[PDB]
Amino acid sequence: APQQINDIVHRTITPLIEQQKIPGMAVAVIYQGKPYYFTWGYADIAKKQPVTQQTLFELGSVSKTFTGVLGGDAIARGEIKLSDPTTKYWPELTAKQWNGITLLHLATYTAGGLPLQVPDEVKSSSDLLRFYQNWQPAWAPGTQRLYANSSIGLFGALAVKPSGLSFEQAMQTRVFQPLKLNHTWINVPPAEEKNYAWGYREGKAVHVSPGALDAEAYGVKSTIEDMARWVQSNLKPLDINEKTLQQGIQLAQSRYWQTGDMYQGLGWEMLDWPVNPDSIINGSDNLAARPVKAITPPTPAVRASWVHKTGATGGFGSYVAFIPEKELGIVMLANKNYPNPARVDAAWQILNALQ
Ligand SMILES: O=C(O)c1sccc1S(=O)(=O)Nc1ccc(Cl)cc1
Repeated sequence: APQQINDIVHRTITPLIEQQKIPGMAVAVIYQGKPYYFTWGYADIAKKQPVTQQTLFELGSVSKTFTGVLGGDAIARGEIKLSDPTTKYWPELTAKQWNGITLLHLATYTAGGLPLQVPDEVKSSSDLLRFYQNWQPAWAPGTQRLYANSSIGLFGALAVKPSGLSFEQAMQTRVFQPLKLNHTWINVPPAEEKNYAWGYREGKAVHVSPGALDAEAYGVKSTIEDMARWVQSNLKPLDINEKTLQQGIQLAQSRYWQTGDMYQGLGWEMLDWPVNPDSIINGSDNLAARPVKAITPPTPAVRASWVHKTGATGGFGSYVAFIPEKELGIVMLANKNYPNPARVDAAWQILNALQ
């Protein structure tokens, strides 16, 4: 527990929790490949349960990094190809607007305007089919990026079809188990309920509600220890023994499209390191439609990158960022959804000091 790490973390996070009124928080800093943990406050205010290294937090969109990597693993296994048309894995999707929309477009939010959220009205398989069949794109595929759960959520669901495994089974067997993420879940089991923190929205305790493609877009819950391990795995994929998983991690950090100074990966988003903090901080502020330049062909994962992902739910706020070249990373999990810029700012202050 180097004093430098202790000091920068505490000096940065304490003020943050005070200003944002965060009930509880966990932070992990990966320095030279090793993890250091920090916790504050409560996982359950009413029951006075403190946040610990075993507390589970809802990751929200950070879940998309798991989906991107699982998809990458499927490509490495030769089960799917990002160049495959969406209809190859969903024959029922016969509507003409789908011609030319590939799994790559789904995975990177470039299908042409798929909506941010799948309608809360969608509550069945036929309902989901109708939703996608009736969706009218605003742009041709591969021209504009519009962040969307309905886009990467569908990618995740189709990517696992060849395996015959459910999305949860595939995630558990192909990603969580190999990486020893034994306290990371799509559905929190009863055995872990005691560790599942409550999220707080306007002072009320809340957990994420069920929704279509929730598993694929925002369904993961994890501990600060497992997320530290997730960061280490993504920082140094060559240390991973499962060949297709190592390759899937590499594919998820490849640069497929560029918008401004950001590059879109599978789930992960990247910028060249060194980065202009104002670029990532103001850049993380909440989702617009932005034209994209295709990187043809995609650039394999660049070590000198600031790789990150912000995530939230009604009652949680999370952020992950790492720099492969420096063997440095950070994970910030909180049970209150606070402004993205504040998370990025604190994360940059910490990593910049340690770099
Ligand atoms: O996680 C995020 O940051 C964002 S941003 C826009 C959508 C998302 S998400 O769908 O993945 N996460 C999310 C956020 C709020 C609620 Cl109530 C439920 C899920």
